[PDB]
Amino acid sequence: EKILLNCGGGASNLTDTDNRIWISDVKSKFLSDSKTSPALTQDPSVPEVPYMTARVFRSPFTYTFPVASGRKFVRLYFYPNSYDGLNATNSLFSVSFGPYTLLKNFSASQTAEALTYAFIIKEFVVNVEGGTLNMTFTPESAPSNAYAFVNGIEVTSMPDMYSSTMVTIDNSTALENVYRLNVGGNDISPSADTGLYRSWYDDQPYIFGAGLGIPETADPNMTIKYPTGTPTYVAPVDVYSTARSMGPTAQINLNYNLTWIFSIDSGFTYLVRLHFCEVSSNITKINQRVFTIYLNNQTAEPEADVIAWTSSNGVPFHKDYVVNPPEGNGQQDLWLALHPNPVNKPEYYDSLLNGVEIFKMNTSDGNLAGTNPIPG
Repeated sequence: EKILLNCGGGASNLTDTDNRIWISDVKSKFLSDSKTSPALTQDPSVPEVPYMTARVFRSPFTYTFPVASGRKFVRLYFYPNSYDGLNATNSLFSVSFGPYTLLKNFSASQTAEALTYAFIIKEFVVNVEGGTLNMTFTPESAPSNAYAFVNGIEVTSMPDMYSSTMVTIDNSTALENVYRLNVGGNDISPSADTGLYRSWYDDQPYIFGAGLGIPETADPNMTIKYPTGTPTYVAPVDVYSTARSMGPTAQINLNYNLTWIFSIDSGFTYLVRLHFCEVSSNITKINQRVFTIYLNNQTAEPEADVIAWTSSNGVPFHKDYVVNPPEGNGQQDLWLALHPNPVNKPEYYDSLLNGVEIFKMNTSDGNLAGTNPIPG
């Protein structure tokens, strides 16, 4: 159950580099006057679908989607560029879904340059109470000729997966997914996900130190055995089948932290889901691999031990933590770090992580919009 809307598309269907079919919005029943435009310049790193066309808004504009009630992935696709004669500099706008502000004075141009991406996918988890999802694009008034645009819109059905421990999430809290990592493994494209069209990304660009540890992969004879009550779609087999650990030398592992850093917007509470699965055949018992998990240099799990959590090799497991980052304005770094805990003299001195998902949670105002990041 999904809608892949290629805003400003041509008449005929186009498939992207992941074998997904996108439909044009040009005469669709989702429009509620805007202009259509190819992007002026091309980037070889940017797919053609849906990024080489946009719909351009010089005044407020609402898409309406007939949907079943329930929770939704809403994913918005932006390739900053010149559209309809207007340079990417002049694009500043807001996006509202009912009570929630998803974007506010959003600059795709400045956000892309800060993060060194050529294009932007914004992912939101929202609950639609009724039979329609309305999303309103509103150019800022502040620059006199400011405009809004969008390259594509995706709406996907989902179970209630990410709901309810600081270092309640429910029907009324919207999320923005800011990160999703397959730790120790490869990228997973949306169509290789478990039916939720989530992108998982290799974790290596986020490792802080020179301490990259080592990748580990499940043996081919090992099955990933989700327990009854943990849905198999919580994360793909390839997330749990791969992991990063610290290395084979105990003395080295005692002297560094396996560390990942994530740029986040200040002023929000963050949900961090950590995924685990003991992938080494050499590890089957309690007190063989025991480690401490630090979030933002604070103890979050004193003695994580995946066999004590899962009872057995090759069993997928996850745990959620909420982080309240320090008082701030702009962007700051969120620190995740693993370190062996030798106090109970485990057999090895090592740590383990298989995946991570990080979500911004909305403030009480219904806001999810942060500031635009500043380039280096």
